[PDB]
Amino acid sequence: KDTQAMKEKALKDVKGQIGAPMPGKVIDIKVVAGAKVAKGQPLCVLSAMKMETVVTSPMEGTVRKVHVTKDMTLEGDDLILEIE
Amino acid sequence: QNRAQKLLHYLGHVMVNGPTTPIPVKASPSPTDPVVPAVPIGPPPAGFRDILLREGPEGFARAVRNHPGLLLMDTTFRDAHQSLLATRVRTHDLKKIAPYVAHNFSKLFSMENWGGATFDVAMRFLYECPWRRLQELRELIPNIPFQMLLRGANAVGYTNYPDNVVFKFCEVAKENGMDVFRVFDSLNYLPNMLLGMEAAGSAGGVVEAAISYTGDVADPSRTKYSLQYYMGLAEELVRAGTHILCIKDMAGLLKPTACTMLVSSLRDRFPDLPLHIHTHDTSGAGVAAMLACAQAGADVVDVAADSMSGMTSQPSMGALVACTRGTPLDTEVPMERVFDYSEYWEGARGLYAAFDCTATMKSGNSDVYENEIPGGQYTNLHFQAHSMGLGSKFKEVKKAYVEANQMLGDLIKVTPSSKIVGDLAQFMVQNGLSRAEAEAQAEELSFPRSVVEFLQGYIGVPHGGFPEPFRSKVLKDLPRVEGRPGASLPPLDLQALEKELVDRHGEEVTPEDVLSAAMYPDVFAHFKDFTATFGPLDSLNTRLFLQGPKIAEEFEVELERGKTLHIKALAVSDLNRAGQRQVFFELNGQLRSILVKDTQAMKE
Amino acid sequence: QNRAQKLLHYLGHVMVNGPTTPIPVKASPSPTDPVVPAVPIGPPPAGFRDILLREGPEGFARAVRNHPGLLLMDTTFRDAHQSLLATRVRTHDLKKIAPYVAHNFSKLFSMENWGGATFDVAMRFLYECPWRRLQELRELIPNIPFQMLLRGANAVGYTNYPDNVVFKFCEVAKENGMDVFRVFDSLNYLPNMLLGMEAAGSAGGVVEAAISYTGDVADPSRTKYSLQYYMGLAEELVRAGTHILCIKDMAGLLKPTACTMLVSSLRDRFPDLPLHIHTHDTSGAGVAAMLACAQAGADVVDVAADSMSGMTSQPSMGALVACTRGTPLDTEVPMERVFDYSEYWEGARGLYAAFDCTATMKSGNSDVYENEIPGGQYTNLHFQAHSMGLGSKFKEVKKAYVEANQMLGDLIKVTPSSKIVGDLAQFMVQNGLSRAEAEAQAEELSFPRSVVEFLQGYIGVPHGGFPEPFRSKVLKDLPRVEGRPGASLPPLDLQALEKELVDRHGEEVTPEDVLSAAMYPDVFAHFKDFTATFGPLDSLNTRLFLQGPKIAEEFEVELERGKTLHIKALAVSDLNRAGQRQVFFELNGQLRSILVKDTQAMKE
Amino acid sequence: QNRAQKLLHYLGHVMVNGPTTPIPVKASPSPTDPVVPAVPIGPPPAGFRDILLREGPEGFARAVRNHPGLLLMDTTFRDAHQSLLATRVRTHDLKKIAPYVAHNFSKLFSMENWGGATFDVAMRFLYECPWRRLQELRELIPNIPFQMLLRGANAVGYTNYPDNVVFKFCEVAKENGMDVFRVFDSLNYLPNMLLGMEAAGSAGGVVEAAISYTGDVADPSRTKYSLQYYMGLAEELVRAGTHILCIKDMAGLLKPTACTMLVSSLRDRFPDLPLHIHTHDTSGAGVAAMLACAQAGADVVDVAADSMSGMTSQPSMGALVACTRGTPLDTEVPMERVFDYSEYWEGARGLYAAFDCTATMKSGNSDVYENEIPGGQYTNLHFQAHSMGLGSKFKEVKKAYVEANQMLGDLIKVTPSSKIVGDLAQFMVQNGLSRAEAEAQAEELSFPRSVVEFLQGYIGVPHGGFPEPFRSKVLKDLPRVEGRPGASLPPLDLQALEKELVDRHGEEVTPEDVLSAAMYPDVFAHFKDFTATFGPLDSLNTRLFLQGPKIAEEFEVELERGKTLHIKALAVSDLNRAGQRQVFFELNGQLRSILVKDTQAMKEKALKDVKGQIGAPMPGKVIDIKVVAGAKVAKGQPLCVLSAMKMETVVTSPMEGTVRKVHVTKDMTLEGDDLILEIE
Ligand SMILES: *C(=O)CCCC[C@@H]1SC[C@@H]2NC(=O)N[C@@H]21
Ligand SMILES: [Mn+2]
Ligand SMILES: [Mn+2]
Ligand SMILES: [Mn+2]
Repeated sequence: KDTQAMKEKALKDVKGQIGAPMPGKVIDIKVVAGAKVAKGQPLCVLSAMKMETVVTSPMEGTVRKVHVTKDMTLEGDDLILEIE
Repeated sequence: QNRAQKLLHYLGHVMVNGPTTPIPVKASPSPTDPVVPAVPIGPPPAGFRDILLREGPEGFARAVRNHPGLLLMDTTFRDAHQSLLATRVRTHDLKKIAPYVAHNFSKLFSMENWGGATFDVAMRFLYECPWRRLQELRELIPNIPFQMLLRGANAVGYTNYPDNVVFKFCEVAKENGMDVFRVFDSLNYLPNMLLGMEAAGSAGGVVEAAISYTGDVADPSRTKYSLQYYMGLAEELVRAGTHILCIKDMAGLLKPTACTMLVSSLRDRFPDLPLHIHTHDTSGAGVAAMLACAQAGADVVDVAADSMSGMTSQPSMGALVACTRGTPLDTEVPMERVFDYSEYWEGARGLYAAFDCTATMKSGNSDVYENEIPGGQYTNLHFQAHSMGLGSKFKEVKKAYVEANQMLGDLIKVTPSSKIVGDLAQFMVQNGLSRAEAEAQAEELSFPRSVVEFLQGYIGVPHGGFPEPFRSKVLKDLPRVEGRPGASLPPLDLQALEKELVDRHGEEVTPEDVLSAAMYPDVFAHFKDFTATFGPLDSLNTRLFLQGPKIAEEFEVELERGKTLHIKALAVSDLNRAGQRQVFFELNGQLRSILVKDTQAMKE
Repeated sequence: QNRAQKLLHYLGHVMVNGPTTPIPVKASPSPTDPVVPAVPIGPPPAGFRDILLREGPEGFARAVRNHPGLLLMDTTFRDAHQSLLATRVRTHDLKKIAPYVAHNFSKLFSMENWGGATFDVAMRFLYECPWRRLQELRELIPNIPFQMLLRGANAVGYTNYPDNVVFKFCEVAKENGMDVFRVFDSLNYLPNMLLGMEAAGSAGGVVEAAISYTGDVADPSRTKYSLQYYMGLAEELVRAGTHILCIKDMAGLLKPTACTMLVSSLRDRFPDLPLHIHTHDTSGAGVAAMLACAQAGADVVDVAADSMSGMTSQPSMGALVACTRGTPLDTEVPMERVFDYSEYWEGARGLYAAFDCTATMKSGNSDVYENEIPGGQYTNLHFQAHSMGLGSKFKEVKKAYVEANQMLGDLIKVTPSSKIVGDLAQFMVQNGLSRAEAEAQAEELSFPRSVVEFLQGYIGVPHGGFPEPFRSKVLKDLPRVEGRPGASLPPLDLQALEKELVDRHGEEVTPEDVLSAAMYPDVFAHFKDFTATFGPLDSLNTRLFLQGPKIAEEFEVELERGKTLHIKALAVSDLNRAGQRQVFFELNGQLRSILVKDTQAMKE
Repeated sequence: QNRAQKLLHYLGHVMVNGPTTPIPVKASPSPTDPVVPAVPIGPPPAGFRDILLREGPEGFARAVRNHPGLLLMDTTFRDAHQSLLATRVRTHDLKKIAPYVAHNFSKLFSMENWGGATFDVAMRFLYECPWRRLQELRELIPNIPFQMLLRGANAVGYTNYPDNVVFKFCEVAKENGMDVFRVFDSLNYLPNMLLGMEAAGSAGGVVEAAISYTGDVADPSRTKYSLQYYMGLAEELVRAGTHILCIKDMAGLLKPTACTMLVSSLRDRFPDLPLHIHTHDTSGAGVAAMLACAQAGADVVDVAADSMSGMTSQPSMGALVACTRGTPLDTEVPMERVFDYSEYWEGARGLYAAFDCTATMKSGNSDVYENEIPGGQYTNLHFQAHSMGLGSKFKEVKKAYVEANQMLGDLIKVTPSSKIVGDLAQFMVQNGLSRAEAEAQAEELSFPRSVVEFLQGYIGVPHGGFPEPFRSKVLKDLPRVEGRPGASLPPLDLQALEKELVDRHGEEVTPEDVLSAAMYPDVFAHFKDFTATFGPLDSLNTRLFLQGPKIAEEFEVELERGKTLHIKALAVSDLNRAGQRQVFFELNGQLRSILVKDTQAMKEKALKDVKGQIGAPMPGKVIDIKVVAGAKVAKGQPLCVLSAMKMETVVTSPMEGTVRKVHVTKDMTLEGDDLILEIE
C-alpha cells in the first residue's frame, strides 16, 4: 500500500461495481447513498466531446455510497457508486 | 497604449494556458509554411463578374447556358473545409491565395466562399468578422462571381427569423459583393424557398433555387422521392423564376444512372435553363456522377482543390478537369494551375491538424446509401464516436439515425432537418430505445428541443405530412404552427436593435454588425467581448493564432494600418502569489512584459 | 514454457526498445478490437475455383467471358495495404475475415492475396513466412480463386532471376494454393513476360498477362505509348497464349475516354478474350475509369474494401457495386455485405496507424499525370525515404523523379523499373544535382546500384533503348547484357542451397524455405535468426506484436490452439551494469522474468 | 552605474551556474539572519588599546602583567573559523557584531582577527581585500587591541620570503590598525623568529614570540621536547626581547599537569613576564588545560564564542568565564554578554553550512595524542576522507602521518611543517608506500614539491637535524640552504613591482596592494580580475553572495557609499545556441535583463566537397573495404560498398594515383557526406 500516494481516487475493477465507461464531467446525484435500486435505473450522467451519457445499472439491491461530486473530472474505470 | 498590449496579452495567454478555442484532436499546427505561387501584377483576366454587372443576372444566366463546355465552381473557400476541417479556415489563409484565383481561375462559373456555417463559426470559434472576410476577398477578386449558401427562410443559422431580417440580410450581402445566392430548404418546403428566392432576387444578384436530393431516382420502387417528385418541384421553382436551378446532393446519394435520368429530364423540360449541380464524395462516386451530369447536359458542377477534396468533401477539381480534356466537355482550365492551387491548400490544411477529420476518418463509406447522413454531419458524428468511445459505437448511432428518419416521416436530411433527425438518434441511444419501443412510449418520453419544435411546424411541412400516429402523442396539444412560419412571426426592430448594441459596444457599429446580432445574439456578444480584450485577431497567421509564438524566434506582425510590430517571445516565469506567470517579450527592440493568469490557480 | 520463454523475451524486447522494425510515423495502434461478423457453419457457397478445378484454366477463362455482368477482384489482401499501409498487414488480421470472405464473396473473379511486396515485407518486417500465409488462408477459403502478382523474370524481387528459380517458384506456389498468376514486366519487355508466362503455364495456374500502362491513349500527340503500341503488344501475348489479358494501370493514369478507347478496340479485336483491368485511384478518376471499362465490355475490374480504398489504393468496391445496380453490368454483390467487409477493415486499418499514409497524405492528387509515380511508390517516399534522411521539400524530389524518367529513356514505371527511377531521384536529392548537372557530369560521378545494373541490361531492354550519351559514360567498360537476361543467366544450384540451409538454419527445412532463401538470401537469414531467438509470432495479436502489452493489463495469447497462456506484464527494472533491464510477468498465476538488452542505453 | 550591471552579472552568474566558489558540502545557507544585540549610541568603554597608545608596547605588557585576574583573547574572528568553516567568514558578517564587541568586550587582552589563512582565503575564495577588512574593523573597534598570527619568515604565505618584504608587511599592517603580532615558526628555529620579531619590533607593534608545542612535557621518557627544551627557547626569545610570551598549542596537546609544570616554571625564570597561552580543544582537554594555566599564573588565555568552540577550535569562552568566577582568576566578563555574543555567531555560523566541518566531524578526538595533526589540518583532511571519498581511508592517512612525522625526524607540526608531513602522508598512501619501503626507494621515488624543498632548508633547520640517511639520497644533486633562508634571498623590489601593478590593473593601486601581489602574485591577479568583472562584492550579505537571490524575492543592497538598490529576480530563460541564458530582474521597479553564460552547458566524421576529396554518395553501412589502406586506383574503379536498406552504392573514382589514409573500417552507420578517401 502506497501511503505516501494515498492522498487522492478509485477505479474498482472486476466485481459488481459502478464506474465511468466514458471520460467526462459528473453532472448527477440521482440515487441516495443507501437507496433502493431495483431495475435498470439511471444513476449518473457524463459529458464528453459535445456528448452526454446515461450511466447504466443492471444490478439489484442497495447502494453503498456515491463517490462522485459535481463538475468532477473522471479518469478511467473510476468511482461512481457501489451496490450489494 | 492598448493595441499591441492586448495582442501581447493574447499571445501570452496562449503560451501559458494553450488555445482559447476548443482543440478536439490533440495535435499541433504544422511547422512548414504554405507555398503561395507567383502571380502577375495588375488586373486579372475577364471573369463572369464582368458579364454580370453589365448584362444582369438573366444575361449571366444566358451566357452560362450558352457556354458549350463544362463550367465549375470551387468550394474550397467554404463547403470543403466545413466538411473536412470543421469550418475553421480563417480569412488570413483565404486571402493569401485570392490573387492566384483571380488570375488563374477566371473561367469559374462562381466561387463559394460564404454562407452555411462560415458565418456562425467565424464569430464563435475564430473571432473574425464574417463580413470582413467578404469585403477583403471581394477586393482581391473582382472577376469571378461570389456564391453563398442561403438556408432558405433563415438566411444563416438553423431557425426561421422574421421576414425583413432575411430580406435585409441579402440586400447587404449583395452590396458587400455577394453575387450568386444558392437557396435551399431542409424540407423542400416551397413557401420557405420562395421566401429565400424573393429576399435574394429583390436584392439583385443571381437566384439559384436548390432542390435537396434524397432517395434514388433510378430506383423506381422508391416512390416518395421519385423522379416525378423532383420534376414538379423543379417545375414550381422555374415558374416562380429562377436564374439558375441547382440540384443539391448534400449526402452524395447521386449515382450516374440516377444523374443522366434527372439531368436529361430537366434538360427535357427546360432546354435553355442553366443547371448547376452539387454533390459530396462520401460514396466514392462524385466524379463519376458529375461526369454523367455533364454528359446529360448540365452547365455547372462543383469541385474542390484535390488536396481539399474526396471523402465528405466535393469531388477533386483535378479529376473533373482531367477527365474532360479532349472532350466537347473540356473545362479549358489549365492543369498546372490546378496543381499549384491544390498544393497551396496542402500547406494550409497542414495548419489545421487540430481539426482534421483524418484523425479518425481515413476514407469515404458507401453506406451513405443506407443512412443518408449528409457529408458535414457524417464527419462530426464519426469523430464523436471514434474519438471518445470505442469505434463501433458509431454503427449503433447510424442504425438509429436510419430509424429516427422513418420515425419522423422519412425526411429530406439537410440542415436543420439533419440536426433534428440526428438529435432524435442520439436520444434513442442514451436509453436503448427501439423505433418501436420509443414510439409506443411516444406519449411521455419528453424528447429533445429541436424534435418537438420540428413536429410543431417551426421548420415547416415535410412532403407526405407528419407521422400522425407518432407526432400527436409527443405534442400533447401545444401551439402548432399554422402556415409558413415567416408571415405569422412579427418583424424584428432593426432600428431598436441598433441602439441596443451601442451603449455597451460603441459608436464603432456598422450596419453589418446589426444583422450579425439579429442572427446570433449571443455569439456576437461573446465575439465583441473577446475582441474588446484582445483586439482584432484576423491579421495574424494561423500558427500564431492557434498556438502562439515559440521562445526565441523573431516574427513580424502583419498588423493593419501601416505599422509593423517586431516581436520575439523570450521567456515565461513560474507562478507567483496570484497564480499567474510573467511573459517576457522583445517589442521593436524594447524589453517588455505582461502578466497572464495561469488556469491552475483556476484548477485548485 | 520454453516456447513461452521466447515469447516473454520478445514482449520484453518491444516494451523496452519500442517496436523492432522501423516505425516511420510516431503513432500508436488503436485500442479498439476490429469487428468480425458472424458466419454460418459448414461449407461456403461454390465459387469460381470449383469451375477452375473441374474445368482447368481454359474453362475458367470461358466462364468468366460468359458471365455477362461485371466481375470483381477484391484487392484488400495485397495491393490495398501495399499502397496505404506500407504492406504491413499481418496474417493474423488477414486470417480473421477469411471465413467471411469465403462465405459472402463467392462471386469474385479472384482475390489478390499474394506476391508484390508482401513476400519481402512479411519476412523482413513482420517476421512471418509468406508461404504460411498462402497455405493458411487457402484452408479458410476453398471456393474463391487466389491471385498472385508475379514480376515476370523479377518474380517477387527487384532484379532478374535464373529461369529454373522462376519456374520452380510457380510450381510450389501452385501446390500451396495459387490459382491465378498475374504476370507483368516493368519495361513491357516482351521476352521477359513470355518467361513468366510459360513458367506460370507449366505450373498449371491461370495465366494472366498484364500490359503495364503509361501515357494517355486518348491523347493523339503522344507518339511513344500509342493506342497501337498496346495493340501490338496484346496481339503477341494472345498469340503466346495467355488465358486472360490484363491492363495494369499502376499509377492510376487511365481516364474514362482512354478506357473506352482501349477496351472497346480490344473487345472488338479479341471477342473471346477475358479482359481484366487494374487501376489506382490516386488521380480520383478510378471509379469513373473502371465504369467506362465495364461499359466497353471489360469482364473484370479491381476494387478494394471502402475503408482500404481511395487515394493511392484501388477504387471503392462500394462504389462499383453501387453504381452498377439496375444495369446490365450489375455485380449482384449485396450492399449489406460490402458494408460489413469494409467495417472490419476500418477496425483493422487502425491497428496500423504507425504505417498509415494519411498522416502526411490526406487525399489523392491529380499531379500523377506529371510525376507518374505508382500507387505503392507515392506512399513510400515522404511517408518513407525516412531511412536515407527523411523528407525535406518533397516537391524537388518529384520534379526530378520527372527528370529521372526522361533521364533513363522515358519509361514504363513499375517494379522494379520505378524503384530504379526512385533511386535516381533520391540520389539527386542528397547530392543536390539537376538534370543538366548530371547528363554531362555523368562519368565523373557514381550513381546507385539499381541504376548501373539496369543500364547494363540486368532487367531487360526498354522500348526504344537507353539514352546512349548518358548510358555510355555511366557504365564505362562495365559488361552489357546480350538479350534476355534469363537466357544468358546461369541456373542457380537449388540442391546445393538445400544442404546449406539444413546445415545452417535449423535441421529439418521445407522446400518453400529454399525458394525464400533463393529470392532473398539474407532477408531469409535474418528472419530465421529472429524466430529462433523469439519463436513464431504470426500467432500473435497485432497491437501486441507492434507495441507489446500494457503494464498491469491481463491478456491471452494461445500459441496456436492447443494451449492457453494467460499473461500480464508487471514492471521493468532500472538498468544494470551490463546495460540490461529485468522484466516481470505473471504467467498462469506464476511469476516469471527475463533479461533483455536496452538498445538506446547500450552504447559502451 | 556600470557597477549595477556588474552586480547583476554576478548574481545572474550564480543563479545559473550555482555556488561560484568551491562548495564542499552539498548544503545551502540558513533562511534566517543573525541576531545582532542592541548597542549603546556613544563611544565604547576604554579598553587596552588606550593603554597601548599612551604607554607603548613596553607599557602595555606591564598593564597586562599587573592585571590580577585572567585576561582573554577572543579568536572567533580568525582561528575559530579557520578550523571550523575553512576560513570562509567574510567581512560583512564580522562587521555586524563589531560594534557589539567594542562596547561589551573592552576587557579582552587583544582580539585575533587577521593573518594566518585569512589573507589568501579573503582574496582566493571570498574575493575581498584583507586590508579592507582590517581597515573597516579598525574604524568599528577603536578600543580593543587587534592581534594577528604571523608565520615568522613565511610571513603570511607558506615559504620564506625576502627579508625586506617581511619588514614592510609589518609596517603597513601596523599603519592599518594592527597592534599585536603573534610571531611563530613551524620548526622552533630561532633565526626565523628573531627575523619576525624585528619585523614587528621596528614597525612599533606589540611583539609576541610564540613557542610551538609538541609531545608531552609531563612525560619524563619523551626527551626530545623536554621542559628544558622549551625553557632554553623562551630564554633565547626573552634575550631577543619579546613583550608577551606565548605557548602555541596548535594541535590541542596540552594537558593540566603539563600546563602546571610548564607555566609555573616559566613564571619562575621570568617573574613578571606576560604569558599568553593558546590551545585547541581537539582532545577534549582545552578548558581544563587553560584553568591549569590560570592557576599556574598565566595572564592571557585564548577562547572562542561558544557556538564557535569545542572540537578543533579554541575552548569555549562561556566555560572559562563561568569556571573562573568567585576565584582570584575571575575574568569579570558578564555572562549575559557571552550568551549574546555566542548567539549572534550561532546564526552567522548557520550561513556557512556549505563549509561546516561538523557535516562529518561531530566530536573531538583524543587520538591527536598519537598522530598530532594541528586543529585546522585535522578537520581539513578529515573532510577529505568522508566527502570526496568515504569513511576509513582517513585511517591510513593518519597512520601515514604518524610515520611521515618520524620519517622527517620527529617534527613540530604547524604551518608549513604540518603541511609537509601531510603531503608525505598523502604521497605514501597515493601509491601504497610503507615507511620502511619508502625509505629504501627514496633514491628514485620522486616525492612531493613541498617535501623536497623542506630538506633543502627553504623553511630552515629543525631541532635535532635532518633524518640523515634519508635527506642525502633524496637531494643528491640539489642546492641546500645553509642556516637561515632570508639571509641569501635577495631583497625583493617593491617599486618595479609597483610599475607592473600600474600596468596590469589601472592607476588606482594602493601600497597595501603591492604587498599582496608580493605575497600572492597569482591569487592577487585572479582576485583583481574578478572584481573587474563583477565589481566589489564585499557589501552583499553572505546568503546572496554564495547562493544568489531566490526567484520573486524582493531584496536590498548598497554598494560602498552609493545609495540603496531595490532588486527582484524575476526569471531565467532557456538556453540560446551560444549556450547563454537571459536573466530578468526588476531593478528599481524598472525591468532589466542580463545575458549570462551557462558553464554546465558550455561543455556541450568529416565532409569535403569542392576539392579532390571524396564524400559518400548515400548514407549507408560499410560492408566491403576494397582498396588496401593507401594503394593505387584506376579509371572508374570500385573502392567501397555501401548499403542503407534495399539501396546500395558501389563507390567509384575517375581520380587516379596514390591513396592517403583509410577513414572507416567495418559496420557502423555512415551519414550522407562522410569521410572515405583522398587521392593524390
Ligand atoms: C521494402 O521494404 C519493400 C519494397 C517497397 C517498395 C515497393 S515494391 C512495389 C512498389 N514498386 C516499387 O518500385 N517500389 C514499391
Ligand atoms: Mn454541400
Ligand atoms: Mn497495383
Ligand atoms: Mn590555533
